[PDB]
Parts: sequence; C-alpha cells; structure tokens
Amino acid sequence: MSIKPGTYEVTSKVNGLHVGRPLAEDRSLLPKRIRVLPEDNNSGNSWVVEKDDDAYILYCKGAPVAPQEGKLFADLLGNMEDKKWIVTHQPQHGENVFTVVNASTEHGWVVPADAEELQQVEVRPLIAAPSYPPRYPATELFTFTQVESD
Repeated sequence: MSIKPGTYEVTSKVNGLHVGRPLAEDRSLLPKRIRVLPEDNNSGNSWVVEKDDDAYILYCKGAPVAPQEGKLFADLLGNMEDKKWIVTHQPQHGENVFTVVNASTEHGWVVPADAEELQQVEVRPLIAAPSYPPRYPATELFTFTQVESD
C-alpha cells in the first residue's frame, strides 16, 4: 500500500469530483462532513498526508478525518477516535489510484455510485471482485495527485 507523505488533491473515481470540505461551514466545532464537491466549490482542499507509524493521518483544511456512524468527518474538537488509515496503491486501476481503509475499524472510504454534489463520503467494509489482483468498484477508489503545498 503506502503513499508518500505530502500534500495532495483527492478525487473520487466514481465522478472525478474532488473530495473535501466546501467553502461555507457553520462556526461550530461539530465534526464537519467530508463531501463530494462541485467543480465550482472545491478550493482549499489540498489534503495533507502524514505518516503515523505504520499508517497515515489525513488532514482536510487542517483537521484530521475519522469515521463516525458509517460516514467520514473532519474532527474539529479532537475527541474522535480511529484517525489512522491504510492507504494502498491499486496500480491495476491507474498510477495514482488508492483505496483508503481505517487501520482500526477495517472500514474504507466509499462514494456511492449515485452520489450527488455535496453528499457525504461513507466509511464501510470494502468489497472487491474475487480476481487476481482484486478489482475494486469505482465507489472505493480515489486519485491522490501530489501538488506542491500552499
């Protein structure tokens, strides 16, 4: 698996849309949904990927992301558990394509095939064709494209 630590733009293979947080959110410290974004509402969504021992912590607009009740959020308060992710290259699906699977829950990022703009990214057990290598549905695949920073 693994991925080089650094700063990345992330898109869903389902629709090519960026994943992250939109321009406008409440001023609360409530966990913020990570979403499929419209093309006109996706700036400031270069994720930071940091190695964390054997896994990765993934920051969107400076907050680490974590699963809760089967959905993906940015943790603004800091009390969310399960912040480590296994990020694995799936070269059979393209050069910069990855699955993202929680290191503790074993559930991975999923964008449903019929996701709408602004819909929240899910976190579910991943499924794959029993082929060699396994072939993942696009709903579980993400393109991580290294940027510079900001």
